[PDB]
Amino acid sequence: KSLAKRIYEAYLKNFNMNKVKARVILSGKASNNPPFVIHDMETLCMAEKTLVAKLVANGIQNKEAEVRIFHCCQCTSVETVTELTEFAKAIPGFANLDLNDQVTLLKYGVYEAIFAMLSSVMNKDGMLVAYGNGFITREFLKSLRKPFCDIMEPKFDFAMKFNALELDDSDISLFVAAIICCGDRPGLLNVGHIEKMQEGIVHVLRLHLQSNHPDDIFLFPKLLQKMADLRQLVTEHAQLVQIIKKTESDAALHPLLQEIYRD
Ligand SMILES: Cc1cccc(Nc2cc(Cl)nc(SCC(=O)O)n2)c1C
Ligand SMILES: Cc1cccc(Nc2cc(Cl)nc(SCC(=O)O)n2)c1C
Repeated sequence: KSLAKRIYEAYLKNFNMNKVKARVILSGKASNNPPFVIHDMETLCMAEKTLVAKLVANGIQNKEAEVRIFHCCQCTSVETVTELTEFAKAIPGFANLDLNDQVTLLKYGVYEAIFAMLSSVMNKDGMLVAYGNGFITREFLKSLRKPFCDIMEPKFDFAMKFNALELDDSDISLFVAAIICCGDRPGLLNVGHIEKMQEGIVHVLRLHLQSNHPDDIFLFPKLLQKMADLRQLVTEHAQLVQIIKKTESDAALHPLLQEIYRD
């Protein structure tokens, strides 16, 4: 409970979007600057005009939507990986890890953490983008050509099963820290120091859930399973991005993300 509060602090401090902010928009007004809704190329075109005006002047609307939606995804992945880094530095004992240990835990935990947190900004109909000023629909996303249609569906699939657990952000902050401090990660130099960390977070997490959701007895074991799915989800996800990199003409990877995929 003592450790929990600081992780819940670091969580709120370091992420521009959270479940409360996201439901505020997904649930309704949001009376000022309401999300643009994106269901087709026309509204996609409308949103770019408003939001990324510099790009539109640069001629991006000549490119197919599959590629602009994909480059939009990378930019957000890059925003979040930066936020995930600053968040980890605020988890106790993380800064004290050897720097190669710090670099390693983040290489493997971020896409798992990204996908878990993505669930907070989704409902069955769609997901928020552009810092809450855009809402792109799941169906427009399925409308897109292969392999581009295949990226978001597995994550929408998880989000509904995940959002159904009805976690609050205090839950999610401990959950995201635990993903990060996994000691099973390859290439670690000081595994005991790190396993020692995971042992701590998971205790407070087991304890917070017990208090936060006294009614849901099976919630904790259910969450541990959620961690395994994300690894597979991330593994399958990686397989898809490799297919796109070798295959699609304008699917350039961002350099930061390219560092993530080296192993
Ligand atoms: C969902 C959404 C909201 C706002 C703008 C856009 N269009 C974008 C966004 C980004 Cl980050 N990049 C592009 S094209 C980039 C390039 O020429 O490499 N197009 C999109 C796809
Ligand atoms: C918070 C948020 C909302 C929407 C999209 C994303 N980034 C994603 C999500 C998914 Cl399922 N796929 C991609 S493709 C490029 C990449 O490998 O980061 N990018 C993120 C990080």
